[PDB]
Amino acid sequence: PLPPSPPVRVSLYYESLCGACRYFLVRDLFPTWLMVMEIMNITLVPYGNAQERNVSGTWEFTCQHGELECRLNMVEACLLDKLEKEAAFLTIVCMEEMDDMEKKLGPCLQVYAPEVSPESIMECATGKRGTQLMHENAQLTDALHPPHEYVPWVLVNEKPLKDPSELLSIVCQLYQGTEKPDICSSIAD
Amino acid sequence: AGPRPLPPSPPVRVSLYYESLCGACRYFLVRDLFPTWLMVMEIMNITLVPYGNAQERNVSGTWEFTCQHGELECRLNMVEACLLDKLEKEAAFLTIVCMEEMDDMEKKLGPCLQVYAPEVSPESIMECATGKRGTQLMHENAQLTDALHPPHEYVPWVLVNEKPLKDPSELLSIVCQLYQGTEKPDICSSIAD
Ligand SMILES: *[C@@H]1O[C@H](CO)[C@@H](O[C@@H]2O[C@H](CO)[C@@H](O[C@@H]3O[C@H](CO)[C@@H](O)[C@H](O)[C@@H]3O)[C@H](O)[C@H]2NC(C)=O)[C@H](O)[C@H]1NC(C)=O
Ligand SMILES: *[C@@H]1O[C@H](CO)[C@@H](O[C@@H]2O[C@H](CO)[C@@H](O[C@@H]3O[C@H](CO)[C@@H](O)[C@H](O)[C@@H]3O)[C@H](O)[C@H]2NC(C)=O)[C@H](O)[C@H]1NC(C)=O
Ligand SMILES: *[C@@H]1O[C@H](CO)[C@@H](O)[C@H](O)[C@H]1NC(C)=O
Ligand SMILES: *[C@@H]1O[C@H](CO)[C@@H](O)[C@H](O)[C@H]1NC(C)=O
Repeated sequence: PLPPSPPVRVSLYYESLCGACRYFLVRDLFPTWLMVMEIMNITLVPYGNAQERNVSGTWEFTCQHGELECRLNMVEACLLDKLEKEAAFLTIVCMEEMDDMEKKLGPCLQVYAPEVSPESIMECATGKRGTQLMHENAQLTDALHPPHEYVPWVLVNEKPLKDPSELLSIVCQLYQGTEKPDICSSIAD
Repeated sequence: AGPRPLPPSPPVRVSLYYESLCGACRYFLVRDLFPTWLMVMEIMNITLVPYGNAQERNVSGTWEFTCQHGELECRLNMVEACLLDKLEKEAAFLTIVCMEEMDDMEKKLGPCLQVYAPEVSPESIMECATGKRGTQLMHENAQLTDALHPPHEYVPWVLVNEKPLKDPSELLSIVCQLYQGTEKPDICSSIAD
């Protein structure tokens, strides 16, 4: 009868090797979450500008930045499937800020989810589960209305965000609770 | 100050005087200072000083320290002082932030180092923290904290261009305001008045 105010929903449609995607993830989405996580519900969709083709009964993917991007996309899809939400977010952010992403999977996992082996993540990423997860991200990305014009494509309560630097301000404004995080009142107009 | 004939605007200087096990210190470090840096690092110069409310005593030729949260806090303070001495600035900042958000900090030193400074072994850091270098580094942090004018009334004690910051939630807004450059990070114009 009197539920708490709902969090602001943010969706990121991205690809692992897109420069603007990595900047927004690490220097916009992640720090905003660190500041106002209590009023934020983030969804990550690694697929971006990839393309998918049914080749002999199974889905195959082509990525704008090559096979490494397609493989890293599937690694992160498997992280989102096998880890708790916060652990997967932190591990993916950890990787995306690194020069050699594939080779930091183990170290980032050891920090945020040491109970999950990197080998089990790679088995998913190179196996049928990773292909199934990537196909689901393909369908989600294709269902965008309007379709995405570029990556990163950011939705805030299902509406496309045109200026990513406004993320923190818009999340604070859209939150319906009267008691906001202290940062929201500092940046308020 | 260089270049000297048309130099770029200087960054905003931020100092954090803290102790490793203080709850308000860890929140401010991980959920205020770190994300502000992630947003506007280009206009920020951050200094970390691990010591906080610790106390210092010369007992028979060597400095010994007592921490409000016990021996574990004193040991973690010296680990982070040694990190600041042995790693590059950004790597030390990232490693310390990585540790301070964890439940078992001592056991995350190795893992956090493997992410941000794999060339530095945790064994070499622990040798420093438990050796003469860690004691000398901690004594230097004691002197810096004691030199605060005005003296700190609590931790975390945050200085923005050498002035105490009383509302930590205003950090991002104040850093953006104090920066003298005409071209600011895009976030600064979004939160601008
Ligand atoms: C943050 O966003 C996600 C996705 O919007 C939320 O997860 C979703 O939570 C709802 C529950 O209201 C799930 O809907 C369905 O609920 C019925 C029970 O009424 C249940 O029988 C169904 O099996 C299903 O769970 C929805 O599936 C679920 N979506 C996903 C991908 O898990 C989440 O609740 C939000 N978190 C917060 C704190 O708001
Ligand atoms: C961020 O803040 C620190 C501390 O204010 C700055 O480091 C300091 O940089 C100056 C030189 O730029 C050093 O002082 C001078 O060094 C020269 C040698 O280059 C010497 O001839 C002078 O007599 C004087 O000693 C100073 O050692 C150094 N202080 C510390 C604690 O490292 C740093 O430059 C700032 N980073 C920026 C603005 O990007
Ligand atoms: C992909 O190939 C096989 C049919 O041989 C099957 O899994 C599925 O129906 C096909 N999907 C599409 C869109 O053709
Ligand atoms: C600490 O104690 C020693 C005694 O061996 C004394 O000589 C020295 O002056 C003290 N060090 C200081 C005050 O820095």
